[PDB]
Amino acid sequence: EMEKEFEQIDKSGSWAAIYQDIRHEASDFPSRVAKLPKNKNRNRYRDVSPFDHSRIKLHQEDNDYINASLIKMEEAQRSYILTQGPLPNTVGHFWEMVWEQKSRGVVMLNRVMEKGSLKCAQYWPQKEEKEMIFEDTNLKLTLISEDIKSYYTVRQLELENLTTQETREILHFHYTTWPDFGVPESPASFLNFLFCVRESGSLSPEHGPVVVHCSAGIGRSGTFCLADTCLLLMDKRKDPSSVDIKKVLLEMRKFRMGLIQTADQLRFSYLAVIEGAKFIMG
Repeated sequence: EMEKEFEQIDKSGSWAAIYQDIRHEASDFPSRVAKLPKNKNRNRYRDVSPFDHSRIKLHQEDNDYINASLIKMEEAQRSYILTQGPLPNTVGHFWEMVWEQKSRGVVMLNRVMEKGSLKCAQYWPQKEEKEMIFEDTNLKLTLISEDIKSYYTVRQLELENLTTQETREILHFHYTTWPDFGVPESPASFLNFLFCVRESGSLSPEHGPVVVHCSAGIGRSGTFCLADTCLLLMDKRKDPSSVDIKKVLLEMRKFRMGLIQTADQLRFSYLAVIEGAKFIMG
């Protein structure tokens, strides 16, 4: 069981100790490509790089690099692309990746501005009539519709490969209310967000992996995937309580470093899964 296991840590306060064991056990893989100098402006944080083994490659010949990782959860049969909030110079790459990976959903867990600084570029159009052209990657992005809700917004976008004139509907699931500090108090809205992404079919294998990012693409991003996978595994397994969220996180950290940036985020993932497991079964 993992809910009793929750109190066990809450009462001992030892979330730090747990989370640090995760950091200590977490896999360590080369990120050669990320650290190459030409890609230095393709990274938002020096300390957040995709492993070479799991990194998304852009179908460019020059520089296939984007700071994005395929998290492939075999047991849960879920894939996610975790990426950083795009940079001014990588917005085109981000959409190229979306396109090339046949993603349906983009999940954004941060605001463009947080704590008075730009956490990522404004990489989607904010008004229907002001489409975005990404000339480097020959993509056109159009806001089609936007459903703004209390804790998150869902945007229908139209991504058009200008080279081939195919267009796809991309959903942009934008969680707008993660607090500037720490983590939400209840996971209720994060789960509604997750279930919203789920209900869209953006997590389903008929599509490319969902693209999820926050600023680094590991903190809140990790929390999103970890909760989704954990919940999906609880539905899939004969014994739901057997789902060990540390074990899941560690599996996910084989694909991208840093997933879950703090013990408070770890705690919240527990909360999210614990509370999420409840909701599924009614």
